[PDB]
Amino acid sequence: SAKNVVLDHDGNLDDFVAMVLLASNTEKVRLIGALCTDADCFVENGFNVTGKIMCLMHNNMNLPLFPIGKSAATAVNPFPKEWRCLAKNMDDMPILNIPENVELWDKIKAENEKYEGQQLLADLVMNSEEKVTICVTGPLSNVAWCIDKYGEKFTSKVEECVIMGGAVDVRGNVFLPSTDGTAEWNIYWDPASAKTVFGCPGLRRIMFSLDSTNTVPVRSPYVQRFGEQTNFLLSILVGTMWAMGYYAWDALTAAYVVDQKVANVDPVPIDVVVDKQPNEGATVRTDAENYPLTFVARNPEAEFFLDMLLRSARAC
Amino acid sequence: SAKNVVLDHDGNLDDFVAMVLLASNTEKVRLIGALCTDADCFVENGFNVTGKIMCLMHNNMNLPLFPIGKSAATAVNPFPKEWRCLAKNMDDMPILNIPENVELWDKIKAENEKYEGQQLLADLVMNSEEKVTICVTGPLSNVAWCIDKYGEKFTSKVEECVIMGGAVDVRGNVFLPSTDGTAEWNIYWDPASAKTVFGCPGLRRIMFSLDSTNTVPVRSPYVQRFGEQTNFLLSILVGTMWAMYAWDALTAAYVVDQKVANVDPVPIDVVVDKQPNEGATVRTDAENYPLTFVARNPEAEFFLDMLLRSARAC
Ligand SMILES: O=c1[nH]cnc2c([C@@H]3N[C@H](CO)[C@@H](O)[C@H]3O)c[nH]c12
Ligand SMILES: O=c1[nH]cnc2c([C@@H]3N[C@H](CO)[C@@H](O)[C@H]3O)c[nH]c12
Ligand SMILES: [Ca+2]
Ligand SMILES: [Ca+2]
Repeated sequence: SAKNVVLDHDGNLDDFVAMVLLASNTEKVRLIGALCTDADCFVENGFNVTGKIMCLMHNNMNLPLFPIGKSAATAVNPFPKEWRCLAKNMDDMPILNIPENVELWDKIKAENEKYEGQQLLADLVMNSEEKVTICVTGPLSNVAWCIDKYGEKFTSKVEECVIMGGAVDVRGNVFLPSTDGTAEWNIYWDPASAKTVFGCPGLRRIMFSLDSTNTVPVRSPYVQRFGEQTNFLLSILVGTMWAMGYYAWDALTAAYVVDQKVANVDPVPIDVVVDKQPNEGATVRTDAENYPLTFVARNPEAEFFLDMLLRSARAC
Repeated sequence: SAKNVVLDHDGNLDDFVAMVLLASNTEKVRLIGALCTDADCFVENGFNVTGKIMCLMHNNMNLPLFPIGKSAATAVNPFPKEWRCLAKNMDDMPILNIPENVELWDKIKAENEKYEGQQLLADLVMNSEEKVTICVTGPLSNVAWCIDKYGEKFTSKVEECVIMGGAVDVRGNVFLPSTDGTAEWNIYWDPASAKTVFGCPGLRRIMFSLDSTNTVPVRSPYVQRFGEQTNFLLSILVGTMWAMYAWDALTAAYVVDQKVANVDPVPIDVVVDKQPNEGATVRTDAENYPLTFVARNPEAEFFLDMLLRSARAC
């Protein structure tokens, strides 16, 4: 009884760990598509790594193929050049370049190159028989576009939108000379889109803000445990990615989609600062009457998540 | 018969690929030891990666263990912190943390933690029955130290010093506000030590300067070829390191097989003052100045195939 999930990511290392988490848990998740945004990555690399990962999994665990599209979304405020992916680095990793897998990817690559990521998101949600859960690990530009373009026809088909983004009762992570450090990168990348998303009535939202993700730092000892599973392709993959502060922001978010025990949620009316102020991009509690609620993750089960990841990485 | 070789490195990615090359070619190289310098890495991480690589190999093919020492050499001009952390990353790679191998490392770690890199180098060379080839892939502080402390007693025991460093007819790679870009990093890190080494009489030196290493850039299509060999631990290791020029690897390849390149005798001096061209390796006309055999036109394809083949040792 797996639910349909679409992954809307921006190709960084944790976006790919999130992908593995979602794809590996076939009992709970049926991954029907993914789109990559040119934010915290260079979209072509992110697109290719997504396909290489999908093909490796298809040939080793019977994971069904799914469409992958590149989003045309553009930044309001660009991610730092440095961080913009080791996705280029991941594209040359040996584990993602096994002939049988690379050959299959090259066979279906052309048709996926044809999709427009944003439309792909809209179509997968609207045309699916059952409702779709959207896992957003990059900026909210794509979900916002779908809301602006299809409205209720889109939102009514969304089971829930599980979002990695924001900072509610803690500091953010955007520290530039012109910012005060209260905003988080995914929101800051496109504040207006984030606002559209958080204020959309009739869209159920689960939000993994830094309040919860801060409890899961990526530490060496834990990362080295993937060394106990080198006979599993997914452990070489996940371990290598994490081997390269840093938190499992996107991974925690995806873990929740797999099993809601990862964390409890509490309703909070969320607005986003779009003006060019030092706190531009901040997700704040609004007093507006009848403002829609967003379910913010709290007290995530850290141990549970970490063990879930290590276990999922033994899928194949 | 294999020749005795000691790897004197500073823990960056190519340092480790060089180590794999030397270690995998048991027919040509008998790797009797290694030392790690806190230069292009943080020594502790460099130390641990060296050990993990050695134990990974020892547990999967015939390769005797050898002593690994931490050098106490300190920089004159440090590498940008950015590159130094790469050893930390490799230290957490899954292929280097397989339990049986880590346990082996944990088991022999005590014996190795007590060595002083510079002294271990002096000892391995001088106590060897045959002469020893030194493969230097980091700064020349350690060889200089041995020369400074033992002179002829040390050099007379060196078959040859194969060095990755300098730039002769091409531009360097040290681009900083205070420099003019004619210098190469390994030399720049410690110019004085380099001067002692390159001006040392009775020391045969083979030098892989940027002039030759520039002709072997690390390319994606080639790096992806390791994906054809995932059944080999060494291919997972090498491909992973190059995915995230082959300076040091070319230098070690030469040690395995000198067919990697022809060499030309050039009298090489080093600029030591704190000027913009500090650390540059410059040709000198001084009478009776010692010669250094500078590598030229390295066999690129031969080198790329040797590495691919070597990565299939296990
Ligand atoms: O230092 C960093 N390197 C790479 N990505 C991120 C991010 C990205 N932004 C989100 C967390 O702020 C999350 O989706 C992650 O992929 C924040 N900081 C870094
Ligand atoms: O951009 C870089 N990343 C990592 N290492 C180096 C080096 C180091 N210095 C030597 C080549 O200049 C070589 O031993 C290598 O380990 C130069 N540039 C870089
Ligand atoms: Ca992300
Ligand atoms: Ca080096």
